[PDB]
Amino acid sequence: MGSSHHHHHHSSGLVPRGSHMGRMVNLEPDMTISKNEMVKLLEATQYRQVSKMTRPGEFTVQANSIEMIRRPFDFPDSKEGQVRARLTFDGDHLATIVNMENNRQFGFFRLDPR
Repeated sequence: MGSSHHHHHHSSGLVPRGSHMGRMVNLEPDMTISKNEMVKLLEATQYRQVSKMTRPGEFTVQANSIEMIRRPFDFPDSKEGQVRARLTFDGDHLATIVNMENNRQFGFFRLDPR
């Protein structure tokens, strides 16, 4: 058990408010994204937010960004080494991504949804 955030009140009959799944992965700065869009990124890095992360298959969603560590994934379209990426929101919408190792700018971080 690590970073166990409780208070999971399921919306039994989520008719109002609208659809809120969001599941979207294509990291491309100046995109309008959420923990719920990147959620898939997070399901992709197969992780859940941490106070602090560093291992393959993590991320952090806390303040202005959704960070991440690409665990080795065996996808035909995506199979590489680990990367710490900084998905920084202009508040509501992702503005930039930064390679947290070099602190260089992104503008492409592509995942393979699943």
